[PDB]
Amino acid sequence: QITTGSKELDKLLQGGIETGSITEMFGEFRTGKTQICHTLAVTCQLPIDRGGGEGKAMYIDTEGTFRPERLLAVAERYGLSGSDVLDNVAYARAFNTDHQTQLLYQASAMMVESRYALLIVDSATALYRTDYSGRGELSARQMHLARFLRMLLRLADEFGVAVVITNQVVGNIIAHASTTRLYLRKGRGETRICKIYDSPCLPEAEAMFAINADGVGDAKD
Amino acid sequence: GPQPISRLEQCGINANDVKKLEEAGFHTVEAVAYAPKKELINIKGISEAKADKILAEAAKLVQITTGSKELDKLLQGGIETGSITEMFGEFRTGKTQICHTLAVTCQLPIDRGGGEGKAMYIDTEGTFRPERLLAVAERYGLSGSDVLDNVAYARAFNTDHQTQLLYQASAMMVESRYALLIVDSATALYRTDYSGRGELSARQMHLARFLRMLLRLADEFGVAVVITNQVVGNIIAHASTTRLYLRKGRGETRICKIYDSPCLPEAEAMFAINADGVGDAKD
Amino acid sequence: GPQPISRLEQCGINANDVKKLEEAGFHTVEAVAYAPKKELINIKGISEAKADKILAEAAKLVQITTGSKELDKLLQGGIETGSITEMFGEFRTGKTQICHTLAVTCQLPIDRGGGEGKAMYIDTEGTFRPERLLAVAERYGLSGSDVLDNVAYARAFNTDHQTQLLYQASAMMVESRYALLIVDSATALYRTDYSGRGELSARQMHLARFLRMLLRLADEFGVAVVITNQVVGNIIAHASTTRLYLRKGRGETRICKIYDSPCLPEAEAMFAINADGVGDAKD
Repeated sequence: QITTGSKELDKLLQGGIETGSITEMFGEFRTGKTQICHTLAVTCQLPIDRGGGEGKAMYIDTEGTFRPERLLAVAERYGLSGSDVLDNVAYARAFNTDHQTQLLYQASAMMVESRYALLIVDSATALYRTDYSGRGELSARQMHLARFLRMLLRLADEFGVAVVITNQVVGNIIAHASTTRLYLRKGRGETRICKIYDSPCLPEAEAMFAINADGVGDAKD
Repeated sequence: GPQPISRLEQCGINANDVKKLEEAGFHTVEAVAYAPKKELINIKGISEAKADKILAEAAKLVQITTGSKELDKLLQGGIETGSITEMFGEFRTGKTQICHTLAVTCQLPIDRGGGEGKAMYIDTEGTFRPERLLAVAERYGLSGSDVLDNVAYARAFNTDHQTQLLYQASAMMVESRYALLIVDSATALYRTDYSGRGELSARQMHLARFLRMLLRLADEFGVAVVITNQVVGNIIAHASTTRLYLRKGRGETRICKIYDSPCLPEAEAMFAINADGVGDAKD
Repeated sequence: GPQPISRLEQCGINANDVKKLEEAGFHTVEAVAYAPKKELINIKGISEAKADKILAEAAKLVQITTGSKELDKLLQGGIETGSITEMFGEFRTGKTQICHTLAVTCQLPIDRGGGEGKAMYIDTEGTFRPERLLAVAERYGLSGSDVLDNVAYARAFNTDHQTQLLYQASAMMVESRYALLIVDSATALYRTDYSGRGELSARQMHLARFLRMLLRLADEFGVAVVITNQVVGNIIAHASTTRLYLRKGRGETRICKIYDSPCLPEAEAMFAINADGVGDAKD
């Protein structure tokens, strides 16, 4: 399992994020999502005995919120080489769903070509909403979203990777495709609350977590 | 004795309506001869006149070891063949491994705390593997391969597909003696499908008919029914004939309480989870 | 680079049909190399074959001081360029004097709490004066009279007039670097122009179109955006790169809270207002 960077959020997840999975983390804006993604992108490169997946992260950025500075701040927390981390977090930025899907044509081929522990498509649902903004586009946007999810699930099952998609509450097949779902909601200061909203195995349960120079860390207070 | 719905078609009901009865959970004349019209009318495409014809035509017609001896001693012998018993519990209580143990041990001689027949294993959650059963079987002295054939496995992603796997149980359980009927994380497909707060009444109705299906099947075939449930509904606390509470004791060692039972003593027992299945704790 | 979208005409789409993309709000190649199929098909008369040709042909081609050092320290240096800040909270709390301060200070070298460019100043409330910029400029050693032209001021009477000033900005911002784009009382016209409570969805989707112009201007040419909101929305929390809450402290003292930030902590700082703009709390 890959560490979220919080042992207590990992204990809510019963050992951390799962290699061979799709995860969706959701609720309001600013509820951990991008900082979880940056933390995972680094920590997945750790030994499995150290709490990683022994492999690279793809980071598909839908939004421009990707930062090498936040990757370096997490790399040095775990004594990882900063510049190798910046290369092992394979960066690609997309303003739209067709380029997001073209980056899954690249990533489903390219993930053969190194050991990857993770793939991130941060804020994926925002591209669907801003590209398929015409209300009537329901069946097409849902089946493009289902195509995208099946490509991510192919990546998860084919490479044994954890796969990460993030959602701001502002389509529902994400809940079916997600192996554990996290309803992340508001906390106090840079602290935040995690709830497991859905898993077929794990119950409804909760944990506090923190956003620091650590990346994501335990909310010891 | 039992009253199977395989008698209904020949009265005049078309086979695909009898299949809609089976796939909705009415596996039996013991579910359609003495039943309210509304329950038949609720089934997809079946009219009120077809419900009338179904009723008129049907009126022409009509203990297993958990692997822990200490938890079985709390159960005064183990899980009762021809009953529903529910275990509900905390995060990482290993509930699938309890189920894989019961799935193996139900095949044993009843005097060993057996059940002398197969298990169904309806899955919701993908925590099953054939390997899980293999490493369990070799403790109890069963053949691991025949144990897979004796633990009829399929996964559902939704409660209709899950109800259809209880149809597969209802048809196929005639071909061998089943001692057990597992639905692993049975409530979880209701939670995936009916997470929308307002849909709780439809979950309760679908789950109530599903709990009845499990009870009819237990009465029809003499199966124990084992259903595993999650601590953060109460319909299962009285649809089950006794309730079991699981908490997070230390390591793979889990505490069970008989949480409610006006017959079996409402006390506690301690058990471990192993590759060999559930066993008694050693310090 | 901010490369003009007009280059697409040399690639295969006809001249006037390429110019539809400027009218829809993309003015560079980089924006449309990263467009989707369906959003181009929302632009007037674009088919699947025109959209594919556009995407393929485009893909072939391709901190500012607030005036308070303590609020700049709270903001981990002050306002970033290529950004969207929303400041909200009670009336008379200083939002327009923070705007007059940022309007001067963005013209400075980044070293002196700067932004290295000219500023747009959209206003809806009419609380701007050229005379306010002068007393702020001389504190920051800027030429106050050039600050009156380096601030491209405009009032809007109504929401789409406010948006049409972003069309003027979108033609302008190709020509040379702007560091800032203020929109004083940005939300107030939506409340005067969609005042019935059933209209709020239309106000929010019109404000989302205005925010998409601000967003694509901020990425396509690098402006900081300063939207100010009156008090006495759920999409705007994600569109803003930080949210700020203001309230009245004692006398001329004002309180700033980081209400919502993606890396800054949600802490509080104490500031003041005088003729020179926003000062620190130095009573």
